[PDB]
Amino acid sequence: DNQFYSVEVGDSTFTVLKRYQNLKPIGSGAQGIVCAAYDAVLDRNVAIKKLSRPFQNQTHAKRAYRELVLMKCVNHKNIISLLNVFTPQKTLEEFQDVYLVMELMDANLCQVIQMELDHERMSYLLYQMLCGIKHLHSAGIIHRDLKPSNIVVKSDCTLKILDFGLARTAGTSFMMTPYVVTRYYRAPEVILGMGYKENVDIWSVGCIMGEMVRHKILFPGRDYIDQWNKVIEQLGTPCPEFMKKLQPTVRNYVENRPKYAGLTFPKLFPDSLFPADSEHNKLKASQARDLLSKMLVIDPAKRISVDDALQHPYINVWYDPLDEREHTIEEWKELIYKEVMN
Ligand SMILES: Cc1cc(NC(=O)c2cccc(-n3cc(NC(=O)Nc4ccc(F)cc4)cn3)c2)ccn1
Repeated sequence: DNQFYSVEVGDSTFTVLKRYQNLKPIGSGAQGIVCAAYDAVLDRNVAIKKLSRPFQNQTHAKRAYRELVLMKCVNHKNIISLLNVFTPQKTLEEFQDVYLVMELMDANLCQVIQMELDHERMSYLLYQMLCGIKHLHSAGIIHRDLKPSNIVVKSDCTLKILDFGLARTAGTSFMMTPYVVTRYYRAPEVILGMGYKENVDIWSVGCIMGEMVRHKILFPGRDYIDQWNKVIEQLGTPCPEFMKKLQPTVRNYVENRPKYAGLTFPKLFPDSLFPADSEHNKLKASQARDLLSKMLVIDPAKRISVDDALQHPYINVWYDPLDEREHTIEEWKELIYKEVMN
């Protein structure tokens, strides 16, 4: 008799619309609390994400509210499209949880990274990541936090970006909850608070590509100290021109780290990491290495744009012809609720 029904999945209760049946947890990855389900109405398999009391703090609130707003005003095949948004709660007073529905994909990008991929597959994932990022950039969306965990793929190698990243005109805080923030794919400008342009997300596409070839996180670490050491340890200390654009403090710290000449890209990503059996693969390896060498550049002023990357011989083959201000818990609960209810 209720339009909704509850089911305990993993550890989390899922009060969902009776149309969604046979709810199996994804776990990895997922991300947050994400389910697989069969939509009776649409006759297709969907993925259901539960946002638990998202208005509980500024961090959770700003992200949920901005992603909901942006999921509506964005339309691309490599960007998250919502099939449904709902709340089981009947009033603004009763409101607790938000449920976002999208099509079911088959894996996240970390899983795909672990696999031995060919140049056909590899350049197709990379073309799509850049297509998505180009679309976000045109909508005035500079991600800054692109990572494989928030990227999903289908068996046919079709890719989608699930989030809209770092809140422009913010202003991040702490988390009283136990969850890891993946910083490994963030651009040096993010690592060193610098001010950015569109190609801040290219660094991210270079870390991912690098990991597809190496099968190891390129610049790991506990924090930006550990991390920055690995960036300069491999690509070498940035040129004096880069230092000039830094804040006086950042500049002082950066200039005072032991200097490194840096490894060359054939030594960073040797021939052994790539298929070599044919001439085709021999050519595709040097083309692959060239793209990386242009994406993994500390100084943004020198690092490759999204448009130039799509016209790179490795990628180009796939070409086919309000309101970041502070609010309260009550203020946020309303902004979010009247966006669910529209
Ligand atoms: C045919 C089929 C496919 C299955 N898929 C999986 O097991 C699987 C594994 C990892 C990731 C995903 N996947 C995850 C999402 N969505 C999200 O992670 N987050 C998200 C969800 C909804 C939103 F509105 C926004 C973000 C999609 N696919 C599915 C399982 C069984 N059969």
